[PDB]
Amino acid sequence: LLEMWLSEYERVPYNLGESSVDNFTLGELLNLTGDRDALDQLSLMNNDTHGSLRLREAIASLDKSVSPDDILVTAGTTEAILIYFKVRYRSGANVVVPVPTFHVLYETPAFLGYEVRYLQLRAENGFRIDPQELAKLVDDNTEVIVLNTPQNPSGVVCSETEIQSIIEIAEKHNAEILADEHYRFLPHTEILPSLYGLSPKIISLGSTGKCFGCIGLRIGWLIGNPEIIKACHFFKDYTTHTVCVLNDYIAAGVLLHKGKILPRYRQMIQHNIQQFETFIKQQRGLIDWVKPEAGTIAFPFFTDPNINSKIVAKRLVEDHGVLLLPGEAFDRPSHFRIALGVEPSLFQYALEKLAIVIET
Amino acid sequence: RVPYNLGESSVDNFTLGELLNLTGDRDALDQLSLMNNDTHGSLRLREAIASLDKSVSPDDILVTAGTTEAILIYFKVRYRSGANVVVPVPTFHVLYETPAFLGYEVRYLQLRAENGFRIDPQELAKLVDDNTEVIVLNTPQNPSGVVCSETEIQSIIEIAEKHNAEILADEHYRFLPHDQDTEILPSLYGLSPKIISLGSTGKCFGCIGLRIGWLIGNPEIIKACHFFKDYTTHTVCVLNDYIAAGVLLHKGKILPRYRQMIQHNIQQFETFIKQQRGLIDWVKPEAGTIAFPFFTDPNINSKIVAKRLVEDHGVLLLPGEAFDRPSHFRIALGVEPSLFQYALEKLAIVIET
Ligand SMILES: Cc1ncc(COP(=O)(O)O)c(/C=N/[C@@H](C[C@H](O)CNC(=N)N)C(=O)O)c1O
Ligand SMILES: [Mg+2]
Ligand SMILES: [Mg+2]
Repeated sequence: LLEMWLSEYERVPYNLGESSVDNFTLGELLNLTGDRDALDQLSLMNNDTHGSLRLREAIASLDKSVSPDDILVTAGTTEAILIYFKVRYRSGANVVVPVPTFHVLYETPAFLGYEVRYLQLRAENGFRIDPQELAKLVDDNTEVIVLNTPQNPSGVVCSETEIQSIIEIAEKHNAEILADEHYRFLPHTEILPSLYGLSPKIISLGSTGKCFGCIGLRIGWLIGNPEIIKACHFFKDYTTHTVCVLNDYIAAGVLLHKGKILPRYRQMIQHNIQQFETFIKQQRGLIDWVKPEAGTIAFPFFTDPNINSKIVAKRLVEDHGVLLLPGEAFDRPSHFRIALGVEPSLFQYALEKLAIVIET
Repeated sequence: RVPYNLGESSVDNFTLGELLNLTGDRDALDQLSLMNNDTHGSLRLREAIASLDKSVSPDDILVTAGTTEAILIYFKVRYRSGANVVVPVPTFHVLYETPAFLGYEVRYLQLRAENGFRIDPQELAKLVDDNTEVIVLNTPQNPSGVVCSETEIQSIIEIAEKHNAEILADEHYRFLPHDQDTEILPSLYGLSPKIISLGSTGKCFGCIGLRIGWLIGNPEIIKACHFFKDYTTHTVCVLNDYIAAGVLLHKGKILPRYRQMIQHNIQQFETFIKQQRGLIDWVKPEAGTIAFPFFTDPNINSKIVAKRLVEDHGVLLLPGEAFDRPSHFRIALGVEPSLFQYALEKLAIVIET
């Protein structure tokens, strides 16, 4: 459903249904990172099968708990999720996935034969993970606990105490924690710290794609102990083998020049959060949300349980060209996902047309 | 990481600037948006691929991150319990290892140098069940260089269609025939509805690192592979996509240099065979970037000779034990002839001991 909507309306002029920020052109990004003149001397032979040292050092430099040898660069975290769950699969294993979340986090394990146990997060509870309700789902057969923080679609950041309880549940059942830290670069602190150092059972996923305006580079990474890195590196030979030295190199300069990129998008998000709080006040209780704390998305809802966002989302895109992602893509029919990393004129235009559809 | 690597199956790879000076796509890259690429691959790339064969249309193609991803997705969607796949060996290890990870039963068709590493269709038909879902047809062959003949293809088509099995034709090296007349080998995709074709610019055009390949099939297999690619990489970069498209559109500015290097090295290796006076032989390759010669002495272990060669001389050959052919070794033809000749003289020195 997430792919059904975002592909059918990929070319609409007012697209708020995606989770990436406004993407650069290659020339725009190179004017900020300064990596242009170095590209022509890059060899088109196979890249380092872990990713180049330049990229792994830039990733490792972000956290004192991370060293360059802990990192395996992948073609987005979509590949990293696939290889990680493949390596961890055994017969009779289950995984715990809080939902709403990115569909790949529970659909890939289902394809691989895992038993998938869902922890339904709810807006009434602030989309927060209750560790006593999480502890009900964790077996000795539970091998992976998915921890998407900042959350897609809600934007909720796990608190330090929530993390400590989840660490305790995982270590008790000897389960690993797959911490998808995609949106750590856009707090609403400069960046959120990685969870990789907090427990030996934590494996971290990261990427430049959503936060830096370069989703198309297809660069992600996995952080883990040497044994899980060796096992994932082995199986990546049967997925894509390597990523291109150019994508690798361009993403490295992005992280090394994050100060030229992330603040401008933070200001863009902060204005749009204000624009949506204005919209919530004007709607007088019809629209509410769990306020997001970090990332690129929000998951507001109609307070009337009868309204289907898909019906409102359909009329909005056909009559006005404005795309919102209906919450059915997350099994939350009253919610909808809205993109925060867009130009505020575009964000406000969408609210103005959404108001028109609400009236009529 | 040794400096004199003849163990790879790619040709001498360009730098990005060297490749762009031949295709002319440099100035166009800066206006490309870093939003998601077309989830089928760009039209420019899919049209450039389709233009190579009259049987291929732009809508038949799914661009992937190398054929490694195409192999993974194709075998994944086709898997069912009790299925088997038939793999002629020696071949590229992914062609039988990925189906093994996915739960397929793998039936190996042993190819032999005595028979020229050619496919025996009557012995192949002994391996094909009603449970056989895929028949792997890597032509030109890695490592031998063998090109499947027109009659061999029709026999394989006959066995597959009789048992309702599909044919996975890994046509990676179709861009480097060794005969002077034809420029590139034709795609097998038009010959039967059971044929799914894999291609790539990587090994033949000196840009293996771009990670660009493609899969060709009927709309249901294209729709099914496109669906599962959402769980592998979703898309390939618009930049790599765009560069590979310009490579295909300017193949005439690229392939001739590699053709001359391969034939020059085949000639140098034929000279080396004459000097060795029967100790070295090979099935002469017909197309591609590699050869699979062997020692005629049953006592020589290529792994030992390859080991001494790389430690004392810095020259890497791929020992045939990697293909369960201990007397063989794989040597790269797409290197500079001066490097190819350096390797032969040093391999001769190692042979004298
Ligand atoms: C937390 C989180 N982790 C990982 C990924 C995968 O993104 P990536 O790491 O592979 O770039 C996403 C992707 N969110 C996008 C979908 C992609 O844009 C398209 N679908 C695939 N790429 N499979 C969206 O939800 O709208 C995500 O939100
Ligand atoms: Mg560090
Ligand atoms: Mg055509």
